[PDB]
Amino acid sequence: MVLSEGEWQLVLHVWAKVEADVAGHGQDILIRLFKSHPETLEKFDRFKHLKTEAEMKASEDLKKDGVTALTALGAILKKKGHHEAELKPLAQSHATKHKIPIKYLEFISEAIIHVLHSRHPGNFGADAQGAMNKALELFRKDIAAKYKELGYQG
Ligand code: HEM
Repeated sequence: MVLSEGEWQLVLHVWAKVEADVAGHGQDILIRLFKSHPETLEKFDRFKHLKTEAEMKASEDLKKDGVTALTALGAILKKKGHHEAELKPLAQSHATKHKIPIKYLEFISEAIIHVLHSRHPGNFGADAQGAMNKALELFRKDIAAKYKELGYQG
């Protein structure tokens, strides 16, 4: 699959707004993920013990991981599909060290779309959401292919 330049522009336009507050979006996205799919929280040994949203909002460790995740995703999106080099180390750590199934990448993709829809209605209309979904689908498809090559695929 391949996105058009127009689709990439819609993706990068809303991402530019996300970059105005990376830490804030990072918290919102991870917390959305953990509330919608509690099982994903078990993968984060640092704060698997958090019980409530209030505790999650106060966690500096969660906020830092959110920034790290979004910054890595932003770098990938900015490559507009030419992200082979960026995906290699990410695929290896998440497949071999963290053991993150593709299902969880789908879950976080859903959280990203939910938060952008909530915080940026003016720049996340139907066409923009479709472009973002297409970009995330491409990311998941390529990461899944790498998982397979690495011996994980799951
Ligand atoms: C948007 C997709 C994601 C991106 C771009 C991303 C990016 C990153 C980055 C850059 C790191 C630090 C370097 C590394 O270990 O590779 C990291 C660590 C990690 N990621 Fe992801 N990640 C994503 C999704 C997920 C998901 C869905 C989970 C599991 C629910 C997850 C769990 C972890 C864990 C457990 C760590 C290690 C944290 C620690 O113990 O310090 N990641 N991720």
